[PDB]
Amino acid sequence: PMFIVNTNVPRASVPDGFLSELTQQLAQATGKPPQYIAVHVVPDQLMAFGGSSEPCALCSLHSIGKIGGAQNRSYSKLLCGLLAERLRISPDRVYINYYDMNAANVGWNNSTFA
Amino acid sequence: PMFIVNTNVPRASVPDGFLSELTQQLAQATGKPPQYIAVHVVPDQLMAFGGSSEPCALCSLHSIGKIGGAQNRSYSKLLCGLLAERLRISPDRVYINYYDMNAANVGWNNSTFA
Amino acid sequence: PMFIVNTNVPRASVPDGFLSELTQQLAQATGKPPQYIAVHVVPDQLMAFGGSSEPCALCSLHSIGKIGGAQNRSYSKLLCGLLAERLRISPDRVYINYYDMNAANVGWNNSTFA
Ligand SMILES: *C(=S)NCCc1ccc(O)cc1
Ligand SMILES: *C(=S)NCCc1ccc(O)cc1
Ligand SMILES: *C(=S)NCCc1ccc(O)cc1
Ligand SMILES: [Cl-]
Ligand SMILES: [Cl-]
Repeated sequence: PMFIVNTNVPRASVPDGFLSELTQQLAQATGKPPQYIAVHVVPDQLMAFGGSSEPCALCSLHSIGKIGGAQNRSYSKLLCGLLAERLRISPDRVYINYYDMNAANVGWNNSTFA
Repeated sequence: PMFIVNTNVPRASVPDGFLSELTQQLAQATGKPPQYIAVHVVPDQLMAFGGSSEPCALCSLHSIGKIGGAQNRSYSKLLCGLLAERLRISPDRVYINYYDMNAANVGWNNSTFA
Repeated sequence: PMFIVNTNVPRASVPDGFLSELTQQLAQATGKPPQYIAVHVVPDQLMAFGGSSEPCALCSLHSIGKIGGAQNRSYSKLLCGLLAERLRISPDRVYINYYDMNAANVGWNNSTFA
């Protein structure tokens, strides 16, 4: 998978080790090798959630497979947990968009995964 | 819905109250409660539209339902109108990508909307 | 099409002509006039790829048509080639997500392409 977080929380509030923690937690949650996992954190963003500029986050998880009703609930618990714990963002001010990608629609190293 | 706009217009050109207006107008357009609407504005971007660096924007609207032929035309008129009037971006230099999300693929508050 | 690249490469390492080069090369690759094509480059990002913070890129290509198994394999070579030469990114540290958009879900100039 690849995971992206966009947040209005300032850069300094992102803990050293946060990217590594996301990488390892996603490897465990998906059973994928950490070697292929990509993570991306974007702080200091100009955002509102419900018209409020309190801490919030907009996220996405793209994966080839391993996306579904029950799996997505488990990811959401895991990822909101991390965002609460590490960035002090309330879970009800987080959206996570899940994308089940066709392998032919993911390019890597001069080809696709198909 | 969640609405993201990326633009090369500088931050100083984003008027006070713009995120509030987007929230309010998207609530009216979709009939959804403003309390659930998220908005994200990213100025000062390195962008080109048709090989020109004149003011432009690339946007996305994700919604669970409320996405379709006529609805999307109505959203485009609204949102291009706002980008023109408030950010001084010509409508012919705006793209907006619309996404109809399955509730099972949207995480929020430690769970998903499924 | 529209092309977005997010990268941890610093802004000063992004050549001034990169957006125009991408525009022109994509126009040739897709058979579309360059005036239609939009490009967005986001440097200085906090990213990890396989647990490493060496230069990397996460990209997307959206297009109305011109997306499919063979076409995507070809785009991947084109884009890995440009990112490798101009941004000095190893091609095995690039992901490109491909999206085939419905014309009714792409807004432009107060309307949609449908
Ligand atoms: C997890 S193993 N990610 C690496 C493969 C991948 C899957 C989905 C997308 O969009 C990019 C890369
Ligand atoms: C508008 S009411 N948004 C809240 C629900 C939602 C819909 C779609 C996505 O991607 C996130 C959240
Ligand atoms: C290439 S000709 N792009 C212009 C039309 C377009 C296609 C797809 C998306 O997402 C935006 C614009
Ligand atoms: Cl699976
Ligand atoms: Cl086609």
